[PDB]
Amino acid sequence: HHHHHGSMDKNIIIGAMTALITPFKNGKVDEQSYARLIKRQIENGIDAVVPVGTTGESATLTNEEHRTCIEIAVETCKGTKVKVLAGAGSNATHEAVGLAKFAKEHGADGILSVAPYYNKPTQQGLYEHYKAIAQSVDIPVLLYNVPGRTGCEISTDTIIKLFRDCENIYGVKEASGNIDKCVDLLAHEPRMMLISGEDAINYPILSNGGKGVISVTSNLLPDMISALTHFALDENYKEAKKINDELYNINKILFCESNPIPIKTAMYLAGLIESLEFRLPLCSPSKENFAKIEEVMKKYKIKGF
Amino acid sequence: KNIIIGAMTALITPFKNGKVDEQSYARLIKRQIENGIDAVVPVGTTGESATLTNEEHRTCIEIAVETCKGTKVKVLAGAGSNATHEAVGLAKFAKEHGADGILSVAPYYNKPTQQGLYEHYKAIAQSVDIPVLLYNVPGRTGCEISTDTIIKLFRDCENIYGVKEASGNIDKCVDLLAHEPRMMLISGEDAINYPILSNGGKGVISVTSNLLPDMISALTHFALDENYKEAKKINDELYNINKILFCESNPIPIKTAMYLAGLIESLEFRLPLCSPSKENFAKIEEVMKKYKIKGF
Amino acid sequence: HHHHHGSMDKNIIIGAMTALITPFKNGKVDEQSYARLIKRQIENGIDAVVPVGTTGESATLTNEEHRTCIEIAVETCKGTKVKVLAGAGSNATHEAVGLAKFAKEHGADGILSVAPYYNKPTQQGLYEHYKAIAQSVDIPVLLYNVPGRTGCEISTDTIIKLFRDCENIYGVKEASGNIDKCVDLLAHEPRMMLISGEDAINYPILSNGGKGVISVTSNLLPDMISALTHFALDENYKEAKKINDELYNINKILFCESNPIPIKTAMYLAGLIESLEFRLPLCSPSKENFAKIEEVMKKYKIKGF
Amino acid sequence: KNIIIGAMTALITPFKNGKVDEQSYARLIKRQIENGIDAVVPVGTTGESATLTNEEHRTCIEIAVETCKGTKVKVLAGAGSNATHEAVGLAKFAKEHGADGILSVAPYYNKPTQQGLYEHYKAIAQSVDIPVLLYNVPGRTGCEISTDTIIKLFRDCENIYGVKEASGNIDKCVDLLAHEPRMMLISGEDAINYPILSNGGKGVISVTSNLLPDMISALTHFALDENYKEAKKINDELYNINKILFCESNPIPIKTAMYLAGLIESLEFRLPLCSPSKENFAKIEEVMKKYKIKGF
Ligand SMILES: NCCCC[C@@](N)(CC[C@](N)(CCCCN)C(=O)O)C(=O)O
Ligand SMILES: NCCCC[C@@](N)(CC[C@](N)(CCCCN)C(=O)O)C(=O)O
Repeated sequence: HHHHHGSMDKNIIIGAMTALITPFKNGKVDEQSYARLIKRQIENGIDAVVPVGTTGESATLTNEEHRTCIEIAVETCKGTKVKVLAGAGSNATHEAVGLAKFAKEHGADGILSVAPYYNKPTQQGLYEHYKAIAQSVDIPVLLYNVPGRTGCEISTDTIIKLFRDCENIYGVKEASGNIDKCVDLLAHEPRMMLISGEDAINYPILSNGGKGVISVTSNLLPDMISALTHFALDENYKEAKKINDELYNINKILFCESNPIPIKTAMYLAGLIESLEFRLPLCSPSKENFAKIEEVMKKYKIKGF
Repeated sequence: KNIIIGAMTALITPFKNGKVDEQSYARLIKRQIENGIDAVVPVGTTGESATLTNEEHRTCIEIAVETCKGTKVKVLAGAGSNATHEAVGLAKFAKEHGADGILSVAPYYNKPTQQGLYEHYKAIAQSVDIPVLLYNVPGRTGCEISTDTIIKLFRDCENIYGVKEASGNIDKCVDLLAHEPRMMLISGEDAINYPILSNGGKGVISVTSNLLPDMISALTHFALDENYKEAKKINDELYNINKILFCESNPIPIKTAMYLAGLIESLEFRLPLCSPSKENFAKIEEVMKKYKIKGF
Repeated sequence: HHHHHGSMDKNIIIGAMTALITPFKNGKVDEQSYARLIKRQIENGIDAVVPVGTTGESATLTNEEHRTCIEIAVETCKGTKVKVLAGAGSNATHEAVGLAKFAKEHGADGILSVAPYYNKPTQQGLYEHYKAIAQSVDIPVLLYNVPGRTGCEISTDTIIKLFRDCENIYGVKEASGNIDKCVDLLAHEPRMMLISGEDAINYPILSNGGKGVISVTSNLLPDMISALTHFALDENYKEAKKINDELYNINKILFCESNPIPIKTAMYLAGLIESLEFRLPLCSPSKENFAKIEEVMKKYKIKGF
Repeated sequence: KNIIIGAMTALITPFKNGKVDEQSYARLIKRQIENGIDAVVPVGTTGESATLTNEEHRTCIEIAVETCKGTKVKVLAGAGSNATHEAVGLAKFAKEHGADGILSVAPYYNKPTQQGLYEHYKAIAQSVDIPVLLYNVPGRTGCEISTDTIIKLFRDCENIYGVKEASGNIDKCVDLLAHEPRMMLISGEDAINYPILSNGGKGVISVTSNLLPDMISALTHFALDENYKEAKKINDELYNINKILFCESNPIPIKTAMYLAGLIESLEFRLPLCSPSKENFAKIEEVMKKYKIKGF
């Protein structure tokens, strides 16, 4: 137990990553359309898939359904280059550690663990929470900071102190709308993998040292997000910003309403899923926003299966 | 409509070596009964509902039911969740085991729309035949239940009868009670207990009640008897402890206060909750020296 | 110079008070409609008038026009019970002290001085700013806290420490949407006059010890606001809340857009002023909000001249 | 369109016994010229425009004009106001006295609507024939200039050519430059200087430039020559001073820094601005020990 973990060997999960929607069909999860949807991601240059995130409706899934979609994501990318960074966060520490051990023993390449929501833990509670998770598994741990949906914020000091104190934790996914914090993170701890959780600012984050994205827009346009990320990591910022500017219109209309309501609306209107099913308290969008998503979608080339 | 109002307590959940100490829970509730409390709210956010298991959540509702059997005190069990099928299961859980009503927090983390909140609460209301009190706490859920959403649920379902506002928005409480005066507005913010009940509010769901149940009971009962002079004097006299109980995220400071008053054995939280800094630990006991803490 | 000023003799300006709109006619100020508009306030039970506030467009008036409307407000209430609490705040201390000395030497009964805007002074700068103003005049000083429009907040400690340290400062006008701060102020310093700057919460503030309001809705319905305030100060809270609940609909539609754009729209549609003139960067409201204000207005009885 | 871009400095206004010390102002600007600065912005928010008189505002624009005559450095005079007739008078003020352009802050205190901002800036643009750069700082004005409002002003008036964003909203800077790529996006936030110019920004209006003009000039010129590796290294190396210069409201910390570097005689502000606490006074000098401060 030491504080000098930053430059030791860390396994990382970077590149273009996708927060997978969870398709539903007559109350259950469409396990077969789930497999089809990920194969589409594999064939479009995607580097990793994130099952059961916020886009996958982690709140409304049961413990037994959460398990099925981690196993399916692992098995469709077996034999391929694509990695599985499974969502295993929870607002209870015993729940987040219990999910982390499942993902490790079932083939996941890493885990995404969101900051505890609703109960608003303190900075010492956050250290304690993630330290228990990191010492529970031997696979990489990527923090997820989304203060607008959890009520909590992982301090830059906590993120940097966990990076140095834990040997699995190697970075964070920032959904903060705070580019200042992204300069703060990479100017004081440049050995960390800063990941974008906001599609509109995918490129500005990657131009300051970011090493990957966990996209929601990826669900609809995996090829374009794949090109944007790989252009930036190849230090080809002119072409990476060219893609980023052309994606802004769809990057924001996919959040006209709370994620993942608009993105599943796009996939229904693009024929990529049969039915427009959400699980309450999520519901189909307003009739005005339904028309707004379909209008902006006509300006992009949607790849099929 | 059947309603549950008055001075109510968001019960802390005492722990002893990692497990729920069921015997101190009953003891702590008996202290609430004997100090003028009108109802108890088991396993809310103050009760650490997030870190409890599904099987521990049930036992603490059953313990509350049996400790108030034969008394005037009602049991308003916490049954909220960010998944509607989970909240409907817990609402049906409380009904079959003797609870008089349920408190249901707005879904957290997933940020439902106004239409999602409507269908979320309607599904809960269609699961039970006992009153349902909404709970709006935007600072911890990321979403807010519109005044119109609250009013439209109040009129469409016969169990939904009010809301427990923890918003710091006195403007919203005039909006609610000027357009729907039959509604029971309950305070979820101890510092503004009097101003809310001062505009037509009919009860509180207190965190301070845990430590000073007699004073919070007096504040509420004075206001509903329209003795606002005496109800406001207690509110002004409680402001110092009402704010130091949130120096850190609830329920970290109040569980510290009850440990320093000998009312619980151990200062255990369940992660990601933890004991406070010793600087805030010293501040809470200093504020406690100015108040009269009722014992057992 | 001492810290024990709280219980010494303080002159106060309380009751129902009105932030007067400044009518314009072909670029100039309508000095004659200004006099007419205040006489309407006098004849409807109003206790005091606030010339050249935020509702009077203090930002766009010149120094010479600011002067004229303080003199006119003083002279139309000469011989009457109505008091003049002139607006004399500014983001520069030499400007706020210069205006305070004018109001004193020209017949004002007190001054309203807003917290400095734009330059965001610190709490020590705020003490310093108001202490210089208070020691410049011998007439009462009422602070004005509106953090949503200045970028600054007067700490409860600063307001209480200025109340005790200054012999003219006797209270504050809170436009904060923070009822917690109104419990904070009156629970630690009950000898202060807490004034409401938010019409929707006029009664809840008066029920916790508030002693008056500085209303914008007063411009249209002075009689109803006059009844609400005097009912509360006579401890008749049932009838004061009865008025407050019936005023909520107009209390909020008068802020569909930034004050004082909606309130002058109401007075144009009620025939109380000839022309709908603002001074840039203020402008007439959107055509949709113009219809919204007129629709809600039909449910109230508008007293004429 | 004529544009004013590059590394720019929001000039502090030094005072000496209550009056503007006009001789140190010229001296401080000469230091800016000789350290690679492209333009100077007199009497902004960093220059204490609020507490200056109308006659002092003019002299500090004229001093800036004469100190950069014969040099490559341009003068982008501050001419914003919350009243449009005042801002048009100041815009016409700068034009008749040799300024190359004007910086115009969004109206403060009175919170104009999006239509009000449009007519506010159009009136300023129709008063002068030199470029006009908008200034959006929502944390100090209470209002925000919509991306569409900025784009609609850019296309309708031939002097308006960009905006200086002090918003901490990198999302808005993608919105602006993806829908209007001919626009000159200028940074008004020193900490995010590189990420903004990294997305197509073409200059900065710095507060840190006052103390370290050579480093800020190098950061900007590296980025526009597309050497983002070297431009980002300077940005990461400046973060510590970029944040301690806002421990208190600007320009209180930076005026403290220049006093501790001997570059100004007296640490005078004009009320309601005042010297910082000695705790923050000690913190600013500690951060200064890690940077190389260019002298005269
Ligand atoms: N995907 C696996 C199921 C978890 C779903 C859950 N609703 C559970 C959150 C929970 N901690 C459940 C514990 C219930 C005990 N009261 C909660 O806060 O309700 C969430 O994480 O949001
Ligand atoms: N009602 C009397 C005229 C004041 C109008 C003024 N725009 C002036 C604010 C001011 N301090 C004026 C000083 C101008 C010197 N640069 C400002 O910030 O512009 C305001 O107070 O908002």
